[PDB]
Amino acid sequence: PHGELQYLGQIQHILRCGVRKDDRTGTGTLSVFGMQARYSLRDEFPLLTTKRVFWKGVLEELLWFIKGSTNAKELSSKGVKDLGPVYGFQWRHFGAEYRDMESDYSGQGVDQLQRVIDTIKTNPDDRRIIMCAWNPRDLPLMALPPCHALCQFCVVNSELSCQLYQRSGDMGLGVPFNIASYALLTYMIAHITGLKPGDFIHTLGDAHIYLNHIEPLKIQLQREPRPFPKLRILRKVEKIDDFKAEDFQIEGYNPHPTIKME
Amino acid sequence: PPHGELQYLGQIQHILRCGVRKDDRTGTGTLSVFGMQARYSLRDEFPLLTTKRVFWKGVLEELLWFIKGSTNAKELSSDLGPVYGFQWRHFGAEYRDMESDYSGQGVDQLQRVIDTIKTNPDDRRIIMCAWNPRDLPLMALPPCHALCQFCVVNSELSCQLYQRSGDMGLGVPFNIASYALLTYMIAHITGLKPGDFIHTLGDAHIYLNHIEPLKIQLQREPRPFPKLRILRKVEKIDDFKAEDFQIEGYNPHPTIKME
Ligand SMILES: [Cl-]
Ligand SMILES: [Cl-]
Ligand SMILES: [Cl-]
Repeated sequence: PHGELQYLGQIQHILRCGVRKDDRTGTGTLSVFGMQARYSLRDEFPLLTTKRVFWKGVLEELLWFIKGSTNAKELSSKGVKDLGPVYGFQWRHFGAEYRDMESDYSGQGVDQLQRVIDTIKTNPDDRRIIMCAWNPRDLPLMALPPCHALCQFCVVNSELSCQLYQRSGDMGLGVPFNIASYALLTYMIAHITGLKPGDFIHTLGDAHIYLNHIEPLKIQLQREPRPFPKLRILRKVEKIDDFKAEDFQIEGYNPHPTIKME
Repeated sequence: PPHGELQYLGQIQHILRCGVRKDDRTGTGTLSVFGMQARYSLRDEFPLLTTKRVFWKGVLEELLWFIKGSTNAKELSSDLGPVYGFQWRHFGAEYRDMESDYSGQGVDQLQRVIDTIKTNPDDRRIIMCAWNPRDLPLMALPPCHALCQFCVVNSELSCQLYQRSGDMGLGVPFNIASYALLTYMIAHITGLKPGDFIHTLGDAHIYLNHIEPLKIQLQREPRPFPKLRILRKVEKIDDFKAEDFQIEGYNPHPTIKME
């Protein structure tokens, strides 16, 4: 049974049973609380096929996260179209006093990403191989604000798995993109630690669909998934920071047409 | 609808069939899988498991002890350092002695969850976290052991517990009851009806010496879940006492000893 069927099943469930609800913008959503799906990474890559997912943006934004940048210019000029302490800065300089987008951060804060990599290497049985990220807007809001998302990695025999917990997920636009991003991150980490990719498990608290996305998703629901493509890494790479876009090749990606979602 | 306990029994079976033999922090083996989730309705029933007798008195008593923020082993019987309770009520405050005065120190995560449900029922950040105390001196900014996310839908309150690892034999049935209980308490305080308790795990493991007891537990048919009654209108989370709670129609199979 095709992994994408979980995603399509979840969309349908929210359309049928979702509760109408308002969020921080004046846009309506349908909402359900608590979801989980498991995508195999073993000889395949969960880049969704019921619509064309913008792979180049996934790869480029992730590399941008990884180099710890807080500058929109470094991502725009790659063709994906000062951001403050965004996810990337938190991954590489967790808990450091944020200055400018070109200040010197070398070895300040906790490098959560290198720490995940080091722990996989020093204790593959460790149940604490965890990275967290905060929505930057929460940071001045209150003392000790809760994280927006966390990733827990797990080594089982020679396979590396990842579970992403997000306190809320945009099922229409954000989720397919994130399935791809964190599956890619798992491939990168597995590669660097000499492990094979296992599963990506995606878990949500608030799983919502925007009202203006209902019609496109209803049509997406009538399309049959095609076998997932493969991700090939073209070069032995030894450090997370050494990966570049050209090291990656998606092979056999055969998707249905792009669906625009506002 | 199918019985909620069948999720737990299915998960036990799955770990026995497909789980990987591993080793945890101690010299005891486990069978283990990564990533699990179950959803237990709290609507006119309470998910206290029936395929074995769960020690309800200990669930209730330990939870009240967590809630009053105590770090004293004696107060529960019948100094642990900054255990789960202290973190719930005094998050981030420098822990010292157990008889020390912790008033207005740290963040009261529990009261904050209660206040947020009251000030913004749509908020997606109604979250509290707890750390294994042993991790605290191990490294800088260690990750949490567990998190609870609460969610108001119309007038129902739901809770999702994420634990980075769970003992499926001993710890899970007990935690299902504790966090379902906590949701009932918070729902009561905030004028809401309990909704769902969602239990999500990273490492879900069974200790090797529990395999035989669980295999036997797997042969037992769940009986309908009991109800939980709260016996008086209670105003604040700190005012609940053991005698305010009454489990009704608990009809379980016999105690299974595990350890
Ligand atoms: Cl996309
Ligand atoms: Cl028990
Ligand atoms: Cl546990």
